[PDB]
Amino acid sequence: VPFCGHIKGGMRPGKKVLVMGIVDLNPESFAISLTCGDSEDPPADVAIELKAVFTDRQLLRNSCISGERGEEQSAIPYFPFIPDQPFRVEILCEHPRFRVFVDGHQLFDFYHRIQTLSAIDTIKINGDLQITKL
Repeated sequence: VPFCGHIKGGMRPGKKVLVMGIVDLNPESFAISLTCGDSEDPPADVAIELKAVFTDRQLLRNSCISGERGEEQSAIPYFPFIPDQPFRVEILCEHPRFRVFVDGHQLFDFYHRIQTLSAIDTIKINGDLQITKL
């Protein structure tokens, strides 16, 4: 059962989504996604999915439109999440892309695949973490 939070008005240039939480002691993974609506059984389209996989220390990004996954991106300077450690994730919506910050610094960009930004009105979170803010 994933957490779903509504984002009134959806995304738009300049809007920033903030997620703060604490990684579990022996995490396997977690995901933070912005989606269109919060439907689960017909999964709602995912504009951007941030998936932290601890075994490989990878932070994978992708989208899902009509069930089709896009190109998976993984390039990062370092894996920012540490077991049992607090983290801050901020997703800034810019015209051509989302710019993602972790603990206050830009880590990567994710260019828009789902073009109607206002339809991206849901934040979905699930996995091995405890959400503390937003």
